Amino acid sequence: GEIKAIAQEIKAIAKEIKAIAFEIKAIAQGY
Amino acid sequence: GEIKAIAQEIKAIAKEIKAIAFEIKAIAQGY
Amino acid sequence: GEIKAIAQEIKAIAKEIKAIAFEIKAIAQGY
Amino acid sequence: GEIKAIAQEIKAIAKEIKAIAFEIKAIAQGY
Repeated sequence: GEIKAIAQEIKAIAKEIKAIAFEIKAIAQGY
Repeated sequence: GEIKAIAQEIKAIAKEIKAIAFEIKAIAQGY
Repeated sequence: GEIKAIAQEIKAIAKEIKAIAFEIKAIAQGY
Repeated sequence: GEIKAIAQEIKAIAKEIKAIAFEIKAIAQGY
């Protein structure tokens, strides 16, 4: 399941990105 | 799926990130 | 080649995201 | 690859985005 393992990692990174993006959005709005 | 399904979930998240990136960009420009 | 087509779309979106991210970074630094 | 290769290229780009997101976050916080 190599391709699934990589797809899994990608999905995990993508979720981190999305979380960081909302955090940046909040910082930007706050100032 | 399985890997099609995961690919579609990644694609959905990537679309969300892109949307939030555009929002951040507009907020950052406005200020 | 369904899975390749979706992987292709994902990669294209990811590149857009990365471009928008450098743009936001430049706006943030500029102010 | 092919789809493994594309998956690895997506993963690399996602890592770059995440890195730039952290940079943006730090810049935005600092100011």
